[PDB]
Amino acid sequence: PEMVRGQVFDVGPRYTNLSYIGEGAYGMVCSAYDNLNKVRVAIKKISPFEHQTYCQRTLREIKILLRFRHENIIGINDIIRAPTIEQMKDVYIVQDLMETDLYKLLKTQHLSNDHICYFLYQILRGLKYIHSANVLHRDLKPSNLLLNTTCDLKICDFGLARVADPDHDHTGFLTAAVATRWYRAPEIMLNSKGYTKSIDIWSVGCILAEMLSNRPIFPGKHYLDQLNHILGILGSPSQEDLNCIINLKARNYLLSLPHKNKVPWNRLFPNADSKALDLLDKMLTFNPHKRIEVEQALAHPYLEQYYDPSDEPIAEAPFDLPKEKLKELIFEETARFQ
Ligand SMILES: N#Cc1c[nH]c2ncccc12
Repeated sequence: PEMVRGQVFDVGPRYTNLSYIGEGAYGMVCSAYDNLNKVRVAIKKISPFEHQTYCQRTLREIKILLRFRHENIIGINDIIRAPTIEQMKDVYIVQDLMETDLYKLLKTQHLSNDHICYFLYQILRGLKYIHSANVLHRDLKPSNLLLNTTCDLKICDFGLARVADPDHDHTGFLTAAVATRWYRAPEIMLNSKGYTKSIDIWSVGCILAEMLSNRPIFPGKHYLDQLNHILGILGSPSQEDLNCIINLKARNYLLSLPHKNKVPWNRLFPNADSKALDLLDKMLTFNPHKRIEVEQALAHPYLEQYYDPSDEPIAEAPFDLPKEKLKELIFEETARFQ
C-alpha cells in the first residue's frame, strides 16, 4: 500500500500521489491523484469501528451525502473499503479537492463585500437545500465551509446532522452540548436540544459577523460564558422573548442578570454594507421563533444580485445500535462503490 506520515493509506491503484493534508475526522486526510478522472481529489481515512459514536457519525454522514446532490454541498465521489466485512478496518471517503476553507481564509484575508455577499449567498443556497430535505447541519462554522480556487463554496461535515424535530426540541437549562461552542444558538444553552432549523441560521449569522471582521463575534471561553457574550451584544432579551422560555431555571438565570443594552451592529461593524447588517440582525435574533428563515434570508436585499429561486433547488424528497450492525450498515451502505 502507500504510507502517509506514518500510517497505512490503502487506496491504490486508482488513487496515487498521496500528500498529507491534515487530521480531523477519524484521522488522516490526503490529496491524491484520481487516475480514472485524471484530477486530484481529497481522500479521508476513517477508522470508526472501535466506538459506536464514530460509527454513527460516519454512518449519518455517508447516508446523507449520498442522498444529497448540490453544488454547495460537498458530496462523495468514491468510497474505498475492503471487499468483505471481516477484512474492513477502514473506510476511505473520496471527495473533491478544495483549495481552502473559510476558517483558513479568515485567518489571513480581508474579504471584500463582494466575496462576503457571494460566500453568504452560497452558504444559504446550500442551507436551503439541506433544510428542504428536513435535515439540520447543526455544526456550521468556517472550517466546515470549503472554498475552491474560484471561490466556489461547499458545506462539508454532516457528522452531527439530525433530522429536524421541533416537537422534540425542548430540554432543561444548560443541558448541553456537542456543536462548536462559538456558533451555538443561545437557546442551546437554555431550552433547546437543537432540533429546529433556526439553529443553523444562528450559525450562519455568526459566520456572517466573522466575515465582516475576521474575528468570531461570540468567542465565549466556556459553556455559560458564550451566553453572556451573545447577551453582551444583543442586549437583555425583552419580556416577550423571556416568556417563550417556560423553563424556570433558564428564565430565572436570565432575570438574575444585569440589564445590558443592545449594541448596534453599525458600531461593531462601521465599514460593513448596511444591508448586510440588516440581514445579520435578522439572523442573530435571540428569539429563535423570530429568527429569519433560510428562504427569507435568500430574498433579503443584501443578496439581490444572486437571488434566484429557480436556481436554488430543494431536495426531491425529505428525510441506539451496537457498533456491530453499524459496521454492517456502513458495509451495506458503501457497497455501491465496490
Ligand atoms: N474532509 C475533507 C475534505 C474534502 N475535500 C477537501 N479538500 C481539502 C481539504 C479537505 C477536504
